[PDB]
Amino acid sequence: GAMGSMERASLIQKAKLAEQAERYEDMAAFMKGAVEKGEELSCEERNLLSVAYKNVVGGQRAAWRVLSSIEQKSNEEEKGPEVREYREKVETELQGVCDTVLGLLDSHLIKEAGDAESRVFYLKMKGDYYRYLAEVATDKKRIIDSARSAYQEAMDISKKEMPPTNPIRLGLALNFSVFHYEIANSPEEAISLAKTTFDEAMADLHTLSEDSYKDSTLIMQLLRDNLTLWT
Amino acid sequence: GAMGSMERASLIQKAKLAEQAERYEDMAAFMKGAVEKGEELSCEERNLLSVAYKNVVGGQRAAWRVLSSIEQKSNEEEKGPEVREYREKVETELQGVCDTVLGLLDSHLIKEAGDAESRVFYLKMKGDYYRYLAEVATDKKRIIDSARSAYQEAMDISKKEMPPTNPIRLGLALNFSVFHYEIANSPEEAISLAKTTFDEAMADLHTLSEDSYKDSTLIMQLLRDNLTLWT
Ligand SMILES: C=CC(C)(C)OC[C@H]1O[C@H](O[C@@H]2C3=C([C@H](C)CNC(=O)C4CC4)C[C@H](O)[C@]3(C)/C=C3/[C@@H](COC)CC[C@H]3[C@@H](C)[C@H]2O)[C@H](O)[C@@H](O)[C@@H]1O
Ligand SMILES: C=CC(C)(C)OC[C@H]1O[C@H](O[C@@H]2C3=C([C@H](C)CNC(=O)C4CC4)C[C@H](O)[C@]3(C)/C=C3/[C@@H](COC)CC[C@H]3[C@@H](C)[C@H]2O)[C@H](O)[C@@H](O)[C@@H]1O
Ligand SMILES: [Cl-]
Ligand SMILES: [Cl-]
Ligand code: NA
Ligand code: NA
Ligand code: NA
Ligand code: NA
Repeated sequence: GAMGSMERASLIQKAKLAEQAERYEDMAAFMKGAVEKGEELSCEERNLLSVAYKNVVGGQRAAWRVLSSIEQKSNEEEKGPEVREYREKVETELQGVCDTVLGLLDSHLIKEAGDAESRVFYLKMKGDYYRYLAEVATDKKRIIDSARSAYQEAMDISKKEMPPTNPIRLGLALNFSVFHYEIANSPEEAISLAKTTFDEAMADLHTLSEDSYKDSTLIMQLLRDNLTLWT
Repeated sequence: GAMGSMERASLIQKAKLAEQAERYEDMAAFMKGAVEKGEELSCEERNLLSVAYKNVVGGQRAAWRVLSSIEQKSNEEEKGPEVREYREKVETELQGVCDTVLGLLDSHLIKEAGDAESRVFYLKMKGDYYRYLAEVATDKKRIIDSARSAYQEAMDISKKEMPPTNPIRLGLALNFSVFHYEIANSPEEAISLAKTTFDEAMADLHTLSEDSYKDSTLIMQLLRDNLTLWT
């Protein structure tokens, strides 16, 4: 790989610089290089990995949605193949990034993660990137099943090993509920998961750390925001 | 080039789609392909070209400024070569984009542009991209002279052939005044140019078209904003 000649510590340092400069493609490349050094990632390093790729795919998803919207309208004046072609171009790029992330998770990170915090983190990521693949799929069924199984394994571990207000547990439940509502045609499951997650976190807030209070209350607010939209 | 197999009209269509999707790197590549078909660009097509590359280089400049700021602080604890290396990486990418734009202007567009509107537009772009090169240069003098000479030729034509409220004339004067203030160590020239430009546009506003009123009043407001900051 192009990062093979750079020190692991230098890759981490440059990932943090790329984050400050909002250079997320660079940031992802540095963190991919770090993962490929073969050592486990720390808590801080996992966050760098997830933020980098979340921002890269987030821009691709937003662009794909704009183009798909134009395409669907155009099939409601004929203007030729260009809209479809360019949507397909963005879609292929998006799929390539998802495949890259899923490859890192499957080749390096999930196998070696034993602590609940790392294992749930990586399984959530796996569910997230299969979900992004599902959004553009038309073996959609197989991709949806892959996302569900990854989220479900993460859920089983998080409920057994983490308190209800743990930010990773909360963010996993948020995204799994969105999967149910938006992807899997299961709005009732989505609502039930979001409500039980929120309610159980409320009663646990008297154990929540000052250092994670900001993250967890934010995610709790996103759960409430979705419940208000869905009900 | 990679766009050589695509119809000119398809490249223009996809540039407009890329703009709607905020995919400016794609947008620039499509417009570069269009320019390389060898035909002159229309007014609308020139705007697509300039917006695409302005957004690409704008993100590079913002990232370069963040990294340079970190670098300059670090030379006020030693942390090794990484900040300099990554700043150099972004800088080289930025210079490559500027060189690409300047190459398109010099190989295709400036020679064939005879109408005042196209010729002033392209000469302004030439000044702009030399200015972006000057911001990171440490043959800085030669680059600064190249920007000044391009802006000056554009200024001479615009005052001879365009009314004072023409948006291209106004935007050229805005950017040349910023060049004087920020690049060329000539704040008094910057202030004088901005003030005479603003004053002469005010007295011409009774000829300004309804269709260009929005563009010109916007640029006039930017001139006033700079005058307020500078005085
Ligand atoms: C490594 C350095 C950097 C700067 C990149 O870290 C970024 C953040 O990383 C931790 O937050 C993570 C985190 C957040 C929280 C919600 C950000 N909170 C706020 O906006 C509060 C208002 C102030 C969103 C991210 O996408 C990130 C890394 C991702 C996930 C997500 C990861 O699923 C695989 C599960 C939940 C959340 C969990 C993992 C959260 O714990 C820190 O705690 C935060 O301070 C910090 O901003
Ligand atoms: C081709 C399609 C697209 C959508 C890309 O066009 C974009 C714009 O292109 C023309 O505006 C150009 C223009 C603008 C104006 C100021 C945008 N105005 C507003 O925000 C008003 C509040 C509503 C900034 C750009 O960077 C662009 C293309 C660039 C320049 C600049 C080019 O130096 C080489 C000189 C001035 C300005 C001149 C050239 C202006 O005329 C239109 O008139 C605008 O409607 C339109 O938004
Ligand atoms: Cl395409
Ligand atoms: Cl680097
Ligand atoms: Na090493
Ligand atoms: Na077409
Ligand atoms: Na043709
Ligand atoms: Na270092």
